[PDB]
Amino acid sequence: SGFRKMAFPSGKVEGCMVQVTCGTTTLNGLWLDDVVYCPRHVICTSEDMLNPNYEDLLIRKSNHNFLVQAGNVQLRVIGHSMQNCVLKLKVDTANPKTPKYKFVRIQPGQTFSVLACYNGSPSGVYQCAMRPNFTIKGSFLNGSCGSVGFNIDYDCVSFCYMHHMELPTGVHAGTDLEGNFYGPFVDRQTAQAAGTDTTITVNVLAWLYAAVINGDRWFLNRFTTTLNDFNLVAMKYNYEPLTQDHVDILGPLSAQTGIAVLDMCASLKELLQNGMNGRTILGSALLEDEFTPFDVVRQCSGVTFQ
Amino acid sequence: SGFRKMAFPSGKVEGCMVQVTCGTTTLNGLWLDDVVYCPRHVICTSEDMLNPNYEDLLIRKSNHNFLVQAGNVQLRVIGHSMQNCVLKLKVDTANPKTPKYKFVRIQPGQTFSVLACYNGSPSGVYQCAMRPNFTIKGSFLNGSCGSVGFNIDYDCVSFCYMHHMELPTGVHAGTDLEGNFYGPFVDRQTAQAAGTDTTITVNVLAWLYAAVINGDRWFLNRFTTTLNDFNLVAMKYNYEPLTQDHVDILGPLSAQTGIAVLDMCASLKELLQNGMNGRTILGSALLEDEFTPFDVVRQCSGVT
Ligand SMILES: *c1c(-c2oc3cc(OC)cc(O)c3c(=O)c2O)cc(O)c(O)c1O
Ligand SMILES: *c1c(-c2oc3cc(OC)cc(O)c3c(=O)c2O)cc(O)c(O)c1O
Repeated sequence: SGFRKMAFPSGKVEGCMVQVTCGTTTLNGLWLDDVVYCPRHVICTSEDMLNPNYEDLLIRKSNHNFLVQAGNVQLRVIGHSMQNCVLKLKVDTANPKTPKYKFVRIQPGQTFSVLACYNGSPSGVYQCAMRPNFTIKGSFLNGSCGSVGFNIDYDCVSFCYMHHMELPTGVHAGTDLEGNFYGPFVDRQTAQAAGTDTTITVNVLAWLYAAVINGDRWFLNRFTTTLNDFNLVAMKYNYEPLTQDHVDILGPLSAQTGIAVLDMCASLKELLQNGMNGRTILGSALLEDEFTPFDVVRQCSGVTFQ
Repeated sequence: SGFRKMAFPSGKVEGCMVQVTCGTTTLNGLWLDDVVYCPRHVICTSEDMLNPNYEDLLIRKSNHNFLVQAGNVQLRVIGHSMQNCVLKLKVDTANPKTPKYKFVRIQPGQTFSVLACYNGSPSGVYQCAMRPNFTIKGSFLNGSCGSVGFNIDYDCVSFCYMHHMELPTGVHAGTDLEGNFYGPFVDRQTAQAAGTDTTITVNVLAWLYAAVINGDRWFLNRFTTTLNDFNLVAMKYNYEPLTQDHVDILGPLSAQTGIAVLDMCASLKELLQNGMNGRTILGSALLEDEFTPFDVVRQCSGVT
């Protein structure tokens, strides 16, 4: 038994990571078919950080100003263009390791794996959630910009995130693979409020179901509640409101454990109002919100990939 | 910045995972050069589980009793032998995806990544520590037997663990890649005690340094302690005793942060005696012991 915050196997994404240099800036790019994707701030200099005019900066660049290196191989750049906040470099060779892939824009509270890379070289992989305020609590040292987040379905990689920046608060912000930021953020070095973060309620509930499946039961209380009553408590404790859609995706776990969703909500309500009293759940003293209901079902089912 | 429990990128190991079937038992194997490694209990039947005589059971098997599938393609087994608790199936094809590799036996408290596989296919990857009692806290679904644990040094994979069994407590036990179990365990379906686990003190200290590097400094004090005095407290809270070797390996973190090792020990001593009183460290309400000093340095310096 047990429960780990597992990441997706990263091999299919490892084969897509390249290094992109423009001027004196070097970061990570994603090479799929004959296109390399990377953050457009690769064209900034240290003098351009506070408010770059990306259109004017890019007009100064030609194809030969972009150095793209895949391992030891130098790729020939035959076109460049900007799509929102992502630079797209057309190269003259398709990546022979291109997996089946999609570009997806995920919802706040959904999870994905990040392949943290530095200067084109994979460093580590970890699983995380897109916070309700559209930030990531990652591990991104300088040189990790352009690292990507993804999910896998059997043999198809769904890319959902590209890392662009660390905010002054220490949290991380990025885009989908069409270059549109998650959240209100812009790619310039300024103070930017992320606004109130909240706890992903449906994920906490899923993790409580995981705990029951692993043999925990001390927090199962004698109460039930209603959706409206629970959401009164959720808002008081900066938890995301629960919808019937959330209740529906919790259905499989409720069926397996025999614990009606609103009963588990009542037990979560008691934990929020009474605290943990020094007790742990799945070894944790805080409530965990980086497992989606699907994540729990996958691990409990031993779902595998190519 | 930020600090995550990162696993190694799994691609080099993914290319080595195969499916091994003997009779009606199917589990994971590791294909390196022209050898496939898997737990020898693949040759057990349901009536063999309580006390298998593996030498007798293997004698009844020939090469054609082993079905190895790599992707959609059957590999021809041309030889078989038992090394301690691992079965080595010689195949007629060298794995073309064999990475540079070594087999290593790790120490209790060291960390590695596990590629959790079922029936030859990966489910996910996670970072873990070998507990001081030589067990592993793994993923949920039983039957990932033959999945491996590893570290990567640039392009070279150091395999250190093969999963063999879940103990009745649910924790995982396994071998090195020469088939020697970590801990006292045997590959039989019997009640087996793992004995007292302890917290990996040198790892907690490393993680406290990681917290200071990331801006959490509230637990620092200017109290002095000695190794002997610290260990008096650590033993009371079921922490592993700290040795001079442990102090020595924390040196690089002391050197980059400006916090002496014994100063961090005095900070941990106060944390154990006083508790955290509702405060968190790196977002955690409990002290984390699954980062080695080397792990912290790697992550904080961006090794790839
Ligand atoms: C990552 C970065 C990198 O670049 C930026 C650019 C910004 O505005 C143009 C803002 C911002 O917050 C930011 C970062 O946080 C950040 O990490 C820069 C360089 O040179 C490299 O190599 C990265 O990997
Ligand atoms: C994993 C196992 C598997 O096998 C064993 C065998 C044991 O003694 C012979 C003991 C033991 O505790 C044990 C396990 O916990 C365990 O998971 C069996 C099968 O069939 C498959 O497919 C595995 O992956």
